[PDB]
Formats: sequence, structure tokens, C-alpha cells
Amino acid sequence: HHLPNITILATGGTIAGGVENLVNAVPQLKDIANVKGEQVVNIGSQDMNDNVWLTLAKKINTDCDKTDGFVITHGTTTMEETAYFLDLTVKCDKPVVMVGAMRPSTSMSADGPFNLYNAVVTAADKASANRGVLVVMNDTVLDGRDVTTTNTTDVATFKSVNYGPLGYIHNGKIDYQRTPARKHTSDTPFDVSKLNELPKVGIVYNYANASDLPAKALVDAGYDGIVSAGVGNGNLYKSVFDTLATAAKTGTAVVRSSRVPTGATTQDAEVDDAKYGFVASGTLNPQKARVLLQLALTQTKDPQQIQQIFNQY
Amino acid sequence: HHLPNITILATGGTIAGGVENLVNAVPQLKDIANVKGEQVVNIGSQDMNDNVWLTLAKKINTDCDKTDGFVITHGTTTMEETAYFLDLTVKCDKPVVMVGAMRPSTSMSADGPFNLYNAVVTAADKASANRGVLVVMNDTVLDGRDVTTTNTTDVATFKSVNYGPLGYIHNGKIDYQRTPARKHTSDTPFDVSKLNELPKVGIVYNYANASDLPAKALVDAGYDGIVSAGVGNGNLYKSVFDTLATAAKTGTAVVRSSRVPTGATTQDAEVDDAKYGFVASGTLNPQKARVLLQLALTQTKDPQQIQQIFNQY
Amino acid sequence: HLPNITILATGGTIAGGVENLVNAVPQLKDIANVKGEQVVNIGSQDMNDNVWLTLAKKINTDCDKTDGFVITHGTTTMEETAYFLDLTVKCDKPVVMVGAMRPSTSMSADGPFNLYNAVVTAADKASANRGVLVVMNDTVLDGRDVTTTNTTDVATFKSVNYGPLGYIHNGKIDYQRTPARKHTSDTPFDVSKLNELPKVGIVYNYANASDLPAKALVDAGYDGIVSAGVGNGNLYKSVFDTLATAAKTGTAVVRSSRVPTGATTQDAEVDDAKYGFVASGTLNPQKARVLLQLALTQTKDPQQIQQIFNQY
Amino acid sequence: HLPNITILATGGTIAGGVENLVNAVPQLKDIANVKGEQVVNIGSQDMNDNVWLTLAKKINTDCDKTDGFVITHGTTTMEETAYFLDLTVKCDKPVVMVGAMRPSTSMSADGPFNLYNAVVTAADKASANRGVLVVMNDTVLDGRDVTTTNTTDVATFKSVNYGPLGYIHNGKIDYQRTPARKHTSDTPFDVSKLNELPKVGIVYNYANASDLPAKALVDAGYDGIVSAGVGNGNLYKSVFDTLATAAKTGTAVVRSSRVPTGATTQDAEVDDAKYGFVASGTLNPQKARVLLQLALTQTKDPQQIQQIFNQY
Repeated sequence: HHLPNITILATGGTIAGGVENLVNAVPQLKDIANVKGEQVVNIGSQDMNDNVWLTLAKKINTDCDKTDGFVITHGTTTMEETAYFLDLTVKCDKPVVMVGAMRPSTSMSADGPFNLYNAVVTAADKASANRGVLVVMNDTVLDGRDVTTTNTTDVATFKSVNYGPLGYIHNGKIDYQRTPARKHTSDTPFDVSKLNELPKVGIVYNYANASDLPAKALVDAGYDGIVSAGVGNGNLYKSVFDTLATAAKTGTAVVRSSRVPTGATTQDAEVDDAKYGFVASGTLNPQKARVLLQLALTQTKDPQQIQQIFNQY
Repeated sequence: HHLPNITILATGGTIAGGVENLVNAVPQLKDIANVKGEQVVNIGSQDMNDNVWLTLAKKINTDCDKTDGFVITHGTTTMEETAYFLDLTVKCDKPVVMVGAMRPSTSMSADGPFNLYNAVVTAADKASANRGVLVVMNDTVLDGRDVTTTNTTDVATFKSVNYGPLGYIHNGKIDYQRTPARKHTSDTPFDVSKLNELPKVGIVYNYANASDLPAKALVDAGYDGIVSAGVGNGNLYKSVFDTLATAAKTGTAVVRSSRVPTGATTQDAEVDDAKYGFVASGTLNPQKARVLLQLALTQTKDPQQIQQIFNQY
Repeated sequence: HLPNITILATGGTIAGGVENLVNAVPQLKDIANVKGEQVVNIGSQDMNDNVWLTLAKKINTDCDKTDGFVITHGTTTMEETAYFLDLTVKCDKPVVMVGAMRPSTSMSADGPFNLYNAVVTAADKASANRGVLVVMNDTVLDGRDVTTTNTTDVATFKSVNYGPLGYIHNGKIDYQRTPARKHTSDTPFDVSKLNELPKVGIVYNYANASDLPAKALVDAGYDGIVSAGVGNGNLYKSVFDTLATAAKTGTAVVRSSRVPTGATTQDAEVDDAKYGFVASGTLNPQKARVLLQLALTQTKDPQQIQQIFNQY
Repeated sequence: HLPNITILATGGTIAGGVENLVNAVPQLKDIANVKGEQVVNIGSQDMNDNVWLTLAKKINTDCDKTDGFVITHGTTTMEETAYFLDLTVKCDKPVVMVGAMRPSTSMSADGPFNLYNAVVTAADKASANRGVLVVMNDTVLDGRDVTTTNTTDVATFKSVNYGPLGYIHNGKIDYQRTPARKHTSDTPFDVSKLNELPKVGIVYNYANASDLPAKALVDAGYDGIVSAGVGNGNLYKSVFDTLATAAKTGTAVVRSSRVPTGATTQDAEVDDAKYGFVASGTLNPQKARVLLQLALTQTKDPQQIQQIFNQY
């Protein structure tokens, strides 16, 4: 019979070819779906922020019943953060698919048009429901939790570096062989429909001879939470460790992640988490650990509980 | 005729099996070289710092004539930083080889013994001279500039993620097919033999809704230089960009690197470097960009000159 | 009350006979009651159909007598045996394969810790119902996707298209994935009455390829030929012509690829419908052989072989 | 004064005949004076010895008439042609190969930007003396190590053992590496008088492997056989016995590996000295064929073939 209705929510510039005119930039979209577009905000992905996240999640939650699936156009710099936020806060189990482009739309061999096409194909496929928020880039379907950018410029940068992709797309057909095991979307307790702001969580970097001043500035300003981008398996330079130990004793939530791009920051391996009240991020990298910590702090300030959240989501 | 003399400088705990007794932990070392060991410092790699670096570089430079090659035992967390520092400051063109272990020496299938063996094999091979400071891990020879840790726990974590390894080791023989093109060791102008400290350079992280407070703390404390771990191709969150723009106008050196684990942060692509007085790090990740910036600042505070250094070393 | 784990050996020892293992790796005692048995003693590179049938029958038979199985197997052909077992084992208890890239007498031998992690894996209840597993280098990999990516590296084993199922740290496994394709007790393949498998060989494509290998297999009456194609399963002209003719005579022909990752997709490069060819999807040539052998025990029709290739 | 770059085409067009290219990619005009010529018109999967000899002769002949060459070639066998040219081209001007993973009429076709970057590469003086290059997905790769890693991905081309030579950003190349093995004008191989190459075929190893492919090649008088071995170049028993016998009769036998990265090392698994076998090092089977063909134009002694395999 008929084609699904897919809504395209844009957050920034056009990635192909005016969100209302996408069907004229990529006319092949008409054969896959009845497409409607809305510009929700217009900003550079590098300036992505908590208000945009709250706005997007509310919009998807409210409009879930009116459409068969969503495609979100988003810049590549912070795609991985936005995707995990929505993966935790969207209560709609219809396909929510994010997509961007590594090359500008006017450039030779621009990747955006085919990325957009494939994203609409993903959002229109019934098998894509109930898998969480998805990122479609370079002929691959990736889950919002594991997905990250691995290269500054490559069209193939987006990968799920720990657990792999969910599926591959070839000629408008998707071979799914995986689905994420951690809880997402409608299975999480996080509800943002009444929040107009989120807890303050910052990130500090570790390295040889690291200054403690970044950590001290965040504590002095009353941050709710601090993520450490540790060295190796979440290790801290001594002055950073002293400042964070004190902070965690006096009510700051402290998550140990790693600057190292793959693998888990594991619980009491290098550092005695139970003694200091620290939380280990597992496979969440620093920027994703921030997202989960922010949301955890809307429900609890207890480190043992926060740790359990980091083991479930 | 006879075996080379190799000196093993240790910075921390034993990686096999007491630096003087390594020849009893790995007796096969005797067949490859006449080995001597010295404990230079004893610290956790996560607490690595500028004084240790200055001490190591002086020691290698002074002792260069007394030995055929050096092996340095070092923890894995900051190996990649220490290696690049020495790659720029060591004036000895005999093999300088760093080595560590991802598993403790008492654990089942400890990687250290064979890593140590292979490191001594590398340091004893005449073909290893004139290639810069080398890291030997998991049967692979890696140059100190490109080498980084890719996984929190894997024995195979060390990779040269942009340009690849220099050689592979199989049965005590190395097949070298590459050598680094950027200038190293005795071809650089950096000389640390008279320095008892280095310029202050810190790192700030970018992410959605990033605080500018870490950057402001470093500027207020008079840091000489700031490396930004940007999003994508070295992009900055707006408040971080405003603070750094001001800082660079008033004499702080500012290098744009990326949190993204591979690829170059390229010069005037995303950001107008010439307008703001910023320097693009190319393929140096944030912690390595710090090392080069520190050394650049012992010779110049001019951004155009600093950029040229970042294009040569 | 520790689980009972059976170790079935197929070759030499990977740590330190088969009942010496608890002496070689004393930490095993703390995690399982281990019993060992030497099923065959063969080098992995000489792995064959008989060993496969034997292993599947032993596991299917002893399923109710133990809580899980660890099979010690050499690394060269581990990926083939693992997938065969993945399709033919009807025990849904953990079945975990393990080997070693370095010999047991070498410095920093990988076998002991690998063996220890394999037993940890087979003893964990969360490992059941995931199909046949390979445990190497602290990683838990599914039998369909796992392949060896490097000739000598201890980290060689990877699931190159869809990734691992779990990682192991201090004896605990973080499972975040399970394979979607049907395995073990969900397959129709039953080897309990078979003493032999259909004959399936493999030919390689490259520039200026001889069609002689393909002709030698056709002339010998092979039931099936898998092509290790160039790119997206393409064939050198002369090999193509030999295989189009054999397909018309009822030889089953599967297009796979010499290229180490990605699917050989259906009807994209070659018109499979027209020549009666089957596309392997993500199965590399040696894995596509395994499935084709089994498919041929149920059917010789290409369209139904294609569907099997789309479900298992 | 822009460089003169010649585009030699071997098949269809990768952007948009061969002189239409400057209309298809107008930005080329700003970086080079481009002349095009269609040397053959063949699908990459049917690539053969004749096309190789022709391309090497054309480049060797026209070397002094142009500043660099771009060769448009289909992706399936690009890695083979690139290495053949790398050993036989005596022009030390840039020779750059390029192709496309998506067809020119598809959405987000990769050929135009690839072609543009290839011409950029051939026009840059820093590209000379690095041997024959492949330029794909903003990356500059050497002809010996480059291989295709995925069946469909635009990013498929990688130098999987030693990495790329350079990356291209906004028309500038950051070169940080050059290949150490001898190439182009440093090799002894000269194809200028040859109308044919020695016959070298490829056999695959796997569990329960037939020795029929190997026998079909021996019986036909092949000069050389490359084995795509399991693990570190191992051979299934029956294939081993067939090839040990052929080696004794003077067939040249090279052990390579089906495993996609790492070296097939000398005397490690198999005693090469004793059977007269040669180990391929990092050359995969299809690349090892190329070098073996050329080695056989100078010598039939295994020890000297081994040395060639250790130098080129």
C-alpha cells in the first residue's frame, strides 16, 4: 500500500543540496517516505548545549504519535553526545535516527545526500524500532551509546569502537545482526519533560605534570559532578587525584573515565573506588560519561547508586 | 665476536620476574647483550612529571658514549608522552627503546618478559639507530611521535594510529620497512641540558556545554601555553573559544588539538588561526601537543614560529 | 557448589596430557571442577570433516552430564570449527573454544590466561544461549563472525563485521551483545546420523586466474564450490564461465570474497538469479564452505540455499 | 606554468570517454594540464598479464614526455596492478592509481574527489621517488602494502601492515613516510622485451582441503604456485604433500597466508630450507604471485627467490 511518514528535525545547516526543500535536494527520498521537515534550532554542533538537548527530547516525546519515525540532522563534532542523551531520555520506541556529513554539501563527492537517504531508509524500516537512538553514517547503523568519532576528517569516522555496528545498509536493505543490551529509551527512569536545566558536570584531562587548577575551578564554582579523563585504566595524576578525593568527600560526584579511546575504565582495578566514593565509567568515554552522570544526578547523589546506574545504562 | 652493551634505565617497578637482577628474571637476555641496569627513579607512570623528563634526557645525553643502546622501562599510562619528549631532546643517535607491560609481572601470561626481551633485541640491532626514540610492545617497533595507547587494558594497545609501525619483530629479527620523516633527536634545536624547569602548559577539554572555568584558571595562574582538546577538527565550544581568543591576544600560546583519537587538526579549516593567533597541532594529540609546545616556548613566543615548529617536528 | 566443566582437547596442550591442566593452571580449581578428555590429537592445519562430526556428536551426547564445555583447538582453523559447531551443536550450555598464539614453553605464553578465561566464560550462566563462543585475549567472540586477522599477534582473533559479545576483566564478563542469526538448537542441521559431509571446495580469484582449479573440482564431482571472489564477490572471466556451466549441471556455487571484511551482496555485481549462484553475505570463503556443506544435506535448490545463507 | 599530467584509463569513467574528464571535474584545470588516453577497456576483475605489460611499457616509453601519470583502474584488482607497476616502472616521476567504490551516477559518488586528489598527488614534486602510489579516500598509499579491506566501503583501501605515506587536506599532502623496500628504477626487473609472464597460480587452504587444485596446476606445467596458507602460512596435509613433490621437480612454491595482515615468516611453521619453499613475508597471496612471476624471469633457484622476497 502506502509509504511511511518520516519527520526530519534539523539542528543546523543543510547536509545536502532550507529543511523544507530537502525533498528537492534528494528527490529519491519521495520514493521511500512521505517526508516532512522542521528546523528545531540552527547552531554549530560545536556549540551544542543542554537547552538544545532538552528541547529535542521534548519534541520527539510530544510528536511521537504523529509520525512513523524521526531523522535528526546534526553536526558531527558532538553527534556522539547528543545521540546518547536522546538514547536515555526519548520515550518513543519508533526509529530515531541521527545523521550528518563529514564534507560540506557544496563540495565534490559530498557524503551528505547518500547519508540522508540511508538515514531515511533506516527510519522507515520496521526492524529499526526498539533498538534505541541510532546513528547512520557511511552505510552503517550504529547505536547511540557506543558510537564515537575516530578521525578528524574521514567520511568513515563514525564507529562503535567497543561492540561494533548493529547493521549494514546495501541497496536500501539493512542486515541487522545486533541490538544493544544496555537499557535505553522507554526502559530508563530518566524523564526530562519537567526539567528546564540539568546538573552541572565538567570534564578534566589527565596527563604528565597535570595541573589541579581545572578541577579546583569546577569545585569552587559548585559543580555537581566531575568526569576525569584519566590516563590508562582511568588513573589520575596525583594532584588531580588529591583534589577529586577531597571533592568527593564533600559531596561532588566524581566519575573516572579515560582519555584512551577504546575499552572500559573498570571498577576497583587501578584505584580504590569504594574508599574514595568514585564511580567507574566502564566503556563510556569522558563526554558520554558526563551525559549519564548528569542524568543520574537528577535521581540520586549517592555514589553506590550512581555506580549501579553506570552498570545498567 | 662479542655482544653489545645495553643499559636498562628503570623509572618504576619491575616489568618481569630489582633492576640489577633482570638478567635473573629473563636469563635469555645474556645471549643477546651484556646488560647493565640502573634505577633512575621509582614512580607510577600516572605521576610522571617534568623533573623526571629532564633527568632522563640528561642521563641519556651524558651516558651516550659509554654504551651501545638504551632500554627504558616505563609504565604504560604516560609512555606516549615521555617517548615524544625524549624523541625531541635526546642528542644520542644510538637506539633508545622504551618498554612496558600491560599485565603485572606476577600475573598469568604476563607480557613483560617477552616485551623486555624484544626491547633489548631492538636496542642491540644496528638497524635501529637513527630512527628516533622507539617504543617496543607486542612484537612491534613504534616511533615515539605517532605512538599512542588505544585500549585501556589490551596487551596490544600500543599503536602508531596515523602512520603505522616501523617494524615487526619475529624470532629476534626485525623487518624494518619505515622510518619517521619528521625531525628528531640530534636534528632538533631543543636542548635541555641547562634547564631545571619547563614552561607551564595545560590542557582543556571540549564537549557540549563546556565550562570555560578550566581555561580561565590556567590563564589567571599565568600559564605560558594552553592546548585545547577540541571537538572534531579542533573546534571549540563558544565560551572556551572566547576565553582562549582573549588569552592568545594577551600573550598565551594556544594550540588547537583534538580529542578525536586519529587524524590531523588542520590549519585554517574550521577556525581562522591567523586571525586569533592559534596554532594547529596536525597529528599530535593533546598530550603530545603539550610536549612540543613546552619545548617550542623555550625558543619563541611567536605563534607564526610555533606553527612552523609544529610543521617540522 | 562450583560448576562441572569438561575440557575436550583436539591437539597439544596450550598451558604447562589433558588431565595435567589443573596442575598447569592451579587457579582453575577456584572456579570449576574440571574434567579433561583427549578427543583426537591432530594439528589444527589438518583439521577435517571427521573431527568435526566427532566433536559435534560428543558434545550432543554429553550435554546433560556437564555444565559447559571448553574445547582446546589450534588457532589456524579455529574459525571454521567454531562455526560448524555453532550450527550443529544442540546443547545450549556454554561451548567455548580457546587456543594459544605462542607455544606453552615460550616467554609470555598466552595459553594459561586464555584457558583460565575460557573456563570463566563456560562457567558463567550469562554465557548460555549465545551460541558457540571463542575466547581469546580477554574477549568473548561469536563463532559466526570470529576470524583471525594477523599471522602471529596474540590479539589476532576479532569479529570483524559485528564485533565482540563481551570483554572479561578480573573474571567478570560485560556482555552487551548476542548474535541475531540462528544457531545451535534453532537450526535444522542434525549431524547425528552422518558419517560424511558433502564435498565443497574453494577457489581463489586474482588477475589472470586459471580456471583449472575450478575444473578439477567439477570433474571430480564436488557438490559445491565456494568462490573467493575479488571486491564484492566478482569472478575472473574464465572462472566465471566454468562456474556458470557447473551451476547449470547442479553444482552449488557460492560467491564469497577474498576481501576480509564486509558482505558479498546479492545480485549487486553478478546476476545471481540468472546463473543460479548464491551470495555469501558476511561469511568469508572458509565459513561459507561450512554452511554450504550443511545446506546441501537438506537441499540442492539455489533459491533455498540462498535463504539458508540469509538466516544462519 | 602548471604540470602536464597524463591520465591513462583502463576501463570506464570514474567521474561524470577519457578526454571528457576536465569537463566532469572542472577544478582539475586549476592544478594541471591534463591529457587523457584510453589504453584498454576492461573490467578490473578480468585484469590480466597483457594489460600489465602494456601499462608498464607505455609508462616507461612516455616518461620523458609528461610530468606524472594518473591511472584510472577498477578497485577489485588494483592492489595487484599497483605492485606489478611498482616493480617494473622505470620512470621515477609520480605514478598514481585511483578508482571509485561507488558508480559515477550514484548519490555521493567518490570518483570525482578521488580523481582530483590523485592529480594533486601526481603534480606534487614531493610524490616523486616514493614508488607507485594509490590515492583513495584522501590518503596516499604505497603499492606494495595497499590492499582492499572491505567489500563496499569507500574507505576500503588501507596499507594494513606499515600504514600510509601521507594524508591530503585541501590539496596539500603531509608526507611522513616512504617505503624502504626497493621499487621502480632500483629493481632488476625489466619487462620491455617480454610478451608473456611465467605461469603462477594460487591455491587456498582450509579444513579438509582438496589437493586437486594444486595438482591441476602442477600437471599443467605452471612455473609457480602460491599457497594461501592457514595462520602463519601453514598447509593442509594433502596440499603440503602435492607442493613438496612439485618443489622437488622444480615448481617454485611460495607460502603466503589467507590471513589478511602480518608476515608469513621464514622457517617458523614449516621447514622451508628442507622442502625448497619460499616464505612471502607481508605479501598476501595475490601480491606474492606478482613478485614470484617476476623473480622467475631471472632465476628458478629457491634460495635466490627467497632473497628477492626479502628485498622487494
